[PDB]
Amino acid sequence: GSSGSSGRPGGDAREPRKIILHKGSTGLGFNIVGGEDGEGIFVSFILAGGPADLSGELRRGDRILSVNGVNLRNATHEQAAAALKRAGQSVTIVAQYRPEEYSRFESSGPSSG
Repeated sequence: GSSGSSGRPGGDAREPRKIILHKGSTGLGFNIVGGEDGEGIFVSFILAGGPADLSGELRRGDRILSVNGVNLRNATHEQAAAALKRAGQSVTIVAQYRPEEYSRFESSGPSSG
């Protein structure tokens, strides 16, 4: 004998969440990084005015987990992209605001073109 009722939303935007972005044209309005020893994907930037921004969900620094329904937990950069090229209009980008990780990318090392 037991039961439960609905629950109101709180905060703590740390865990992974859903970010349904409607491909406007250029893309979802957000970049992606990673693809090294499956370290994990992470947003590099978020277009201003895009769906990733407008939606008011996706944010720079987030850690892309899956796209639509693909486990990119340990996928390369391309793959993480191919998942966006294989998507469509309504792409579900499940990322988790994790700046602690992206930090690595934030620092960024050398790069003599």
